[PDB]
Amino acid sequence: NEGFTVTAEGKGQGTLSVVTMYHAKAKDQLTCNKFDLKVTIKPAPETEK
Repeated sequence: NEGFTVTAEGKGQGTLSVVTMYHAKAKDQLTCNKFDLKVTIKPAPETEK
């Protein structure tokens, strides 16, 4: 990403367009979007014992 100079000379007309594409830091985006997933592991008390 750097600046530059455009110099145009002569009869006529045209269109200039400049687009930058890059990696932008995430906007606190959670990869677990749309899902509230909860996992719990616990030893069994005495219900089996």
